[PDB]
Amino acid sequence: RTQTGNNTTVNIIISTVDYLLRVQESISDFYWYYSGKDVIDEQGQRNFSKAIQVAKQVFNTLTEYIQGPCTGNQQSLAHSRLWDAVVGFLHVFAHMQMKLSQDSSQIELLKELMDLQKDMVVMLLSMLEGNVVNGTIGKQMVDMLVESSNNVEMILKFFDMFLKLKDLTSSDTFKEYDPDGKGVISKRDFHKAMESHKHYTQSETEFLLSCAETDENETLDYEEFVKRFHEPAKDIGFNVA
Repeated sequence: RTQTGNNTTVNIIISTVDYLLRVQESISDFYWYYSGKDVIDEQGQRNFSKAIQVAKQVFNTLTEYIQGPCTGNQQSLAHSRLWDAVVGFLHVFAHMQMKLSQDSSQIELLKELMDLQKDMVVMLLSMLEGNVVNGTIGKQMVDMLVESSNNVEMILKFFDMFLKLKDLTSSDTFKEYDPDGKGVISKRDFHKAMESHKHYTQSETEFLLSCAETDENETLDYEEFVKRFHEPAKDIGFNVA
């Protein structure tokens, strides 16, 4: 951050944030390109993967900068342009989590993207390390959250839904719908089990049905379904909480 001995000092910590802001804008523009299109081709799915990997590495670098309660770097990031990058990634996550999850051909992209979300939340926690009551970093982060309230609301609804999925699958109704251990459960069976759950609204029901993938036998593997959707939901939700 500060080369004390040198005559001229360059803030590598802030240059990292500048590159993060540029790669965020690139990812956001590429998302805006693919949002209208129903399907993402192989080339686009590869470009997303490479960009997400780069952003993940940058987030890890920033986390390594700010951990070890390095207060100077914490304040530098707090007053830098990090907040715009984070608020853009929040929008990207909030909309891609509902776009990709519907289609079963971008599960790997969804995994990479929710890993990027985990790293961003980890960086936010590392910023919040060594906090004080009524701190400036807390003020900045709450202002960011207020700005991105809609995106965080959508993300939190997504996580609450896929965390209640576990209780739904642990319900006795589902246990008697699947007395045997195969678990390969029909689409209508899952739909009526959800209707019996009484914890899922109508819109939640259509979203689960859309995100639910079935074979030609019209029967679904709930074990793998709940794995894929619950486990990232669980860990990212824990970090957000």
